[PDB]
Amino acid sequence: FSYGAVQQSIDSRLIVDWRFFGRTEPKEENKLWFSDKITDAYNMPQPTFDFRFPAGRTSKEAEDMMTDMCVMSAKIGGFLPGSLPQFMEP
Amino acid sequence: NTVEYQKNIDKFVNVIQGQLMSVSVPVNTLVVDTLSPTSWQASTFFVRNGSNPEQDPLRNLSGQAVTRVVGGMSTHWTCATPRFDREQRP
Amino acid sequence: KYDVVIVGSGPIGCTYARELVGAGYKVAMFDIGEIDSGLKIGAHKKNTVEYQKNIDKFVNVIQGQLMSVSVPVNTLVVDTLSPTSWQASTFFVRNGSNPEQDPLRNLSGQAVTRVVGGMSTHWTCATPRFDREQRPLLVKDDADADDAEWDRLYTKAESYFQTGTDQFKESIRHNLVLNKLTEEYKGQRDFQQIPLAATRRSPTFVEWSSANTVFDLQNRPNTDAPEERFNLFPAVACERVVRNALNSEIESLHIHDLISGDRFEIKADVYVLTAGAVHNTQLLVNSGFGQLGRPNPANPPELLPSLGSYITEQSLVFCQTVMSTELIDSVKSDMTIRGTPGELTYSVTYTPGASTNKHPDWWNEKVKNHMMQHQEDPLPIPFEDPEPQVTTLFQPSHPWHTQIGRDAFSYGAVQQSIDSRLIVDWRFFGRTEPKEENKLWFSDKITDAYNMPQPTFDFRFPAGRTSKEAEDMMTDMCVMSAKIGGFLPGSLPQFMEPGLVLHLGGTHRMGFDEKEDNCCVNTDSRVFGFKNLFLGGCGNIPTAYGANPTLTAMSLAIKSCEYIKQNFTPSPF
Amino acid sequence: KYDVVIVGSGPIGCTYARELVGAGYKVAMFDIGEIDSGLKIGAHKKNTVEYQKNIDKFVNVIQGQLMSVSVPVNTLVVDTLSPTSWQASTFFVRNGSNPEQDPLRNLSGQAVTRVVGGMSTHWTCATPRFDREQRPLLVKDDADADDAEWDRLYTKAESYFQTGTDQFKESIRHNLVLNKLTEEYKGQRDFQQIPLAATRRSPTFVEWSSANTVFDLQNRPNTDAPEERFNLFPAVACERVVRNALNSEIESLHIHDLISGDRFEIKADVYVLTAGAVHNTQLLVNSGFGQLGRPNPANPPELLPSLGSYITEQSLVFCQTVMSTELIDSVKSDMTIRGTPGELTYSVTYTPGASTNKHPDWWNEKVKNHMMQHQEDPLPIPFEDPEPQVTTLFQPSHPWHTQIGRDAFSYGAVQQSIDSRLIVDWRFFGRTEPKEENKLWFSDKITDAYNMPQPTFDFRFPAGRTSKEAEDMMTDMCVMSAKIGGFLPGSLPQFMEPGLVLHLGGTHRMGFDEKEDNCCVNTDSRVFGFKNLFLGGCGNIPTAYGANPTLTAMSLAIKSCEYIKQNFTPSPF
Ligand SMILES: *Cc1cc2c(cc1C)Nc1c([nH]c(=O)[nH]c1=O)N2C[C@H](O)[C@H](O)[C@H](O)COP(=O)(O)OP(=O)(O)OC[C@H]1O[C@@H](n2cnc3c(N)ncnc32)[C@H](O)[C@@H]1O
Ligand SMILES: *Cc1cc2c(cc1C)Nc1c([nH]c(=O)[nH]c1=O)N2C[C@H](O)[C@H](O)[C@H](O)COP(=O)(O)OP(=O)(O)OC[C@H]1O[C@@H](n2cnc3c(N)ncnc32)[C@H](O)[C@@H]1O
Ligand SMILES: *Cc1cc2c(cc1C)Nc1c([nH]c(=O)[nH]c1=O)N2C[C@H](O)[C@H](O)[C@H](O)COP(=O)(O)OP(=O)(O)OC[C@H]1O[C@@H](n2cnc3c(N)ncnc32)[C@H](O)[C@@H]1O
Ligand SMILES: OC[C@H]1O[C@H](O)[C@H](F)[C@@H](O)[C@@H]1O
Ligand SMILES: OC[C@H]1O[C@H](O)[C@H](F)[C@@H](O)[C@@H]1O
Repeated sequence: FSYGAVQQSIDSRLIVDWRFFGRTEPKEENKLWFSDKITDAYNMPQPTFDFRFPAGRTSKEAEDMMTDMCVMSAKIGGFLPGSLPQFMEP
Repeated sequence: NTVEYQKNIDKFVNVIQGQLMSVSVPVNTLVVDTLSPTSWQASTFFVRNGSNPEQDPLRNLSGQAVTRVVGGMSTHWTCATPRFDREQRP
Repeated sequence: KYDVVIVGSGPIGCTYARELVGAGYKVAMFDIGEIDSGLKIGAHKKNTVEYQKNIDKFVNVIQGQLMSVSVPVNTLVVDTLSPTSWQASTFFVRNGSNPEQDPLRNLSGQAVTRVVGGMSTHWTCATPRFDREQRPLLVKDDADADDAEWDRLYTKAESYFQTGTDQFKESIRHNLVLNKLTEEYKGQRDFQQIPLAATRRSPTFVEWSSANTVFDLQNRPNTDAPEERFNLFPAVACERVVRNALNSEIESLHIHDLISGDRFEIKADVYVLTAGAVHNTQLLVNSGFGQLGRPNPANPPELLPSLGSYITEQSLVFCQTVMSTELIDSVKSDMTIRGTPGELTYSVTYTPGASTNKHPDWWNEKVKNHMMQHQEDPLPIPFEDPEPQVTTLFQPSHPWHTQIGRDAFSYGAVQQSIDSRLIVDWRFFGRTEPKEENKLWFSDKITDAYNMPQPTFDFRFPAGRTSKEAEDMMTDMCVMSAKIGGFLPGSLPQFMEPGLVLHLGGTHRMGFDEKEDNCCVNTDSRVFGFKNLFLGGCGNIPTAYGANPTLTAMSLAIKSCEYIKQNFTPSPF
Repeated sequence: KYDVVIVGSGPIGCTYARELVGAGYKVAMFDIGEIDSGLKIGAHKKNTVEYQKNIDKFVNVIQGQLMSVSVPVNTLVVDTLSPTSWQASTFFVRNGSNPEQDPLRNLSGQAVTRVVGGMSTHWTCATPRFDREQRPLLVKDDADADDAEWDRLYTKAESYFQTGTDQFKESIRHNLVLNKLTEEYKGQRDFQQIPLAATRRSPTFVEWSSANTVFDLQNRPNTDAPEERFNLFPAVACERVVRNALNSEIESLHIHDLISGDRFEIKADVYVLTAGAVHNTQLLVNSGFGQLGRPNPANPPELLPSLGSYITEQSLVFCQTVMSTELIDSVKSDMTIRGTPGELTYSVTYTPGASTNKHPDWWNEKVKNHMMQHQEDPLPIPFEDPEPQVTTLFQPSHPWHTQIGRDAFSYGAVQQSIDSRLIVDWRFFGRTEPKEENKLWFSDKITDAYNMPQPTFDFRFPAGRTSKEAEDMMTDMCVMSAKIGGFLPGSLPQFMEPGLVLHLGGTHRMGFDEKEDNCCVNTDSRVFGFKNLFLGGCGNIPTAYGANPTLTAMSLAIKSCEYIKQNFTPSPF
């Protein structure tokens, strides 16, 4: 599951991917709900999210996780241009 | 699991992308101001292209997607199956 | 106390200075920007040896002094911030954006330049005349007298700018393109060099004209001009002209000295506003002309109800092409080649004067020398060959201006993989019908960087002829460019962002009668009702035009100066 | 005939002018570029009111005067040309590219600036001292005497540049970042303002220093300096110094006047080359020092065999962050808020002097006023609050320089969707071991735009410490930046193109003994063997350094001038 154009200029044998996954506190306010008006392609109530990563531990850990990936990946090699350290779309 | 995909693994991302249908796409507000004067041109950012007017673009899981095929998302998944430790587990 | 005060040191303000300082008036000029071009004040920034050796870097100077007029509130979604980062709940008013602006009815590319010399320190120097179809009338009911008057004025403007049509005549690429287009449209269209405000100094250096050419902006008296009186005051923002209670005369100009921070009033006999099509309108609105704030028809303006309405901006289409194989081969049609490049025996020859040759001897000599001296190079065009500067001017059957060549104002990353000698730019400029509904107005709440009412556009290209022509113009550029070569990937045919062209007109438009012609100044560029207030620049131009407007604006300024000299007496020295 | 001739009008050349014109020498200075900064000759281009109101446009001025040193032949494949377009069969030498250059062993970002004032007309003004670890010795075997000598020199250099550490002390954002980093590294690292060659004139205007600050470049004698003798000659390319047959003395400087085209010889008692780290080396090689052409060890140079070897350039890493929610909320920690924004009842208050307040009253007043006056704005930081200017200087345990704030030299499209007040830039600069194999050399075939031998690099970051530190530096920037906020998408942590940093050293390096220390100039910056030839600039610096080098180079120039004044007598006036 590559996230951008696959590069061809650096030998694939040298390339190592890094994915770090955080945990998220369950919060009442974070919701999946369904429209009473708008429908999806199968004529069913349209899904709608109301979501943010919780403040507090979830957010603190997510940024510490980012740092940890920078620190650990550096032991193997430097970043590949075009695949620099980033949060992925929610 | 085809011989062809395991000889051309960099092409498998296309199978994944081809069966991830976005759950909730907010109304688009990108400005295109280089249309030809003769082309039909919007006065507002109206509800277009199957977008969901209920969705707040700033409180979304924009990357959430669903797969409608026999086997579900297990026809494309990475196959990683760790146990949860106590801390993560109900 | 001055005889005349001029707001703005661009080429139109310098027209007024040239004429009035020369006529013995005591003149002051203010500019909100600063001296920026070297010791030649207000000169073209491209006239350095370094820029003419590195012309692809000049786009940076242009971009560095185009400050966007009206930027709508941004609504781009960034959803990959870290959870710890401060995150917006709304698309609030950020980064100096203008909340009044509808992003869909903008001239997003419109920009202004605040430097001594104005936009003439970076402009392309193209100075065509308008034909009758594009030009406001200066004489009613007498087409020959109107023609003779505009000829007189344009001739004088051409002298001030040092306009010529021959500076590129020794370019191979220029004449290659020119001749092919002449042959292809034989007896349907005429091609010539773009008329250019410039003087060639050497085969590799062109002294491009500017405001400095028109008037050198040195204070006077000085040794070269001992009986003249001129003072330039840079870093001075001019904010308002004060009207008498009769609205018959301006009594002072209120200024903000940007270096001390202090505000002052300046008295003169005559006031001239040459701050540009946007900033003249801003100053006037700030002075109680027109209407401040979002247009509201239920509240008719007291003065100049047409100010800021009927605005015009040109449609612009662009592409670049890579020269055809056939055209390249034709460059070397007169050569005989023996042997193989790089060997002792290699020989490229031609017979000078030979009646079968397609090209003149000077061309043939250049090509021969290039091929013998650079036997590793695969093209016949010399490395220092100047660019094309080609036009077919606006005509009823092709009602757009055209510039075909190499322009320093590149619109994207400059490519390096295709040889620059093969590349030809195409820019076609449409005319736009003046319509009341198309407006430049100024916020009564939001202010700009100089604490003045924030400019806001309400603009669309008119339906009907304007829109039909703009799309026909696009097609015409595709059809014509194909005669020279195919499109360069990365520069495919496209409309440019509205206003990028910077040919805005009609913001303080000219005509014979304020009411009947929906206008702000008369044909002496005098503001209706006011004895001593004159406006100069493209804002005056009331017509739909496709050609570049500056020469026309200067011609009107010349005529306005004739009026001034005939009606106001200079102080004794 | 002059007493002293200086090649280059950058800040190091102006150091020589300042010292020697002041000491009563008859001085000429040549610059290949032209006067470009307004009436203050050689001044900082960012000192206009317009640029300080539109700082995001200044990157264009920088880019417009960085001309790439060595561009390898391009091999990008364009396969979507029209069949009719002329099409290459090979990747031939196009567009001024350098066929000598290995694209994989380049400093592709290295660039040069040819304007009066040199790169000081655009620079950031950061002027840190080097600590012992980064600094060449000026006194052997006596660390205290070495420290005292560098202190003396740096103190004088700081006065010439008007270096200070307090210009940003009234910025909220500055102190927010500064204080958080101090707290987070409590007793492991020290933070302070970046020392900056600048003087604040108002809360919204900073007069940034430049070559003009060091010496105003006005010709002399003049009314302010009636007994001084100085002439500046712009648009003059200096091409060679002529050696006597003994290689003990320079006899003339050969120049090319770019405006007439003519060549001349200039005689002086003393010759100083301050053309920059690249162009000093070019001129010297063109003059028979070092070795012309691709290095060939089998042909040992006659003179200065170390010239062009041991070159150093810094690794540079960069990112931007978006301020944390926690830091933003902390700005308004002392406020009590009642009511809701936008209503008649809304009230933001603090108690001045209250001992429980976290911030001084001036901060609290600013925040109170912003929140009450802009109740639609969601942030507590005032709109005109200046940027951070934060550093933790190089130390053995973190051997890189750091600049944390807002830099006018943006590296990509400037984003508009995140509020600029939230954005903080991070630049970490590594030191590079000097290695014989790392070279700047000059082609014996290919020439540049001024008809001089074409510069070519052969460079890689050394294996071992340099490379280990550069990657540790990257990590350190990730770790430290995270304390302030997460990364800005579009500006994620990255190494910058080699040489973009423009901190090139060691090209004509300094030391005590030509042979033992593999060097070109001694500690008076005198070229070994030559009584009257001196070199100034970062090319002198022989050490591995991470901090910005200009202050150090100026300090060496000061010392060189002491030598000159002690050994050459000025002509009588
Ligand atoms: C797409 C993706 C998913 C996973 C990974 C990688 C990629 C790119 N990797 C991965 C996963 N999980 C792991 O534990 N480890 C890995 O390495 N991914 C997620 C995993 O793929 C899912 O968690 C898993 O399949 C969930 O299984 P499930 O609960 O059985 O759900 P599925 O979505 O797979 O299948 C549901 C199914 O029902 C259908 N459908 C949906 N609506 C209806 C209605 N209304 N009527 C009838 N049928 C319905 C779908 O069509 C679908 O087939
Ligand atoms: C930027 C641009 C412009 C032109 C071309 C190319 C580029 C990239 N090429 C071109 C042009 N026009 C042509 O006819 N042919 C060409 O090939 N371009 C437009 C041309 O450059 C303008 O039409 C022309 O300068 C207009 O002259 P002007 O009416 O004198 O106006 P300027 O904007 O040049 O100067 C006005 C001036 O006043 C100042 N200022 C603004 N506000 C104030 C206030 N409030 N107080 C005091 N001073 C004020 C500005 O700073 C400026 O210098
Ligand atoms: C461009 C850049 C540079 C610096 C920073 C930022 C940017 C984007 N920031 C910075 C710098 N250094 C610091 O210590 N701190 C900062 O925050 N930058 C580098 C600094 O700008 C340079 O180190 C400095 O000017 C070097 O001074 P110099 O040794 O005087 O050299 P210059 O290149 O400035 O001027 C040399 C000069 O000579 C001319 N020239 C070149 N060749 C010739 C020949 N053949 N004949 C005659 N004249 C010649 C140039 O035109 C130039 O003006
Ligand atoms: O960007 C559009 C521009 O293109 C050409 O350079 C024209 F000469 C000019 O008048 C115009 O402003
Ligand atoms: O682009 C790298 C630059 O970044 C900072 O602005 C530094 F001050 C400067 O010395 C350097 O040249």
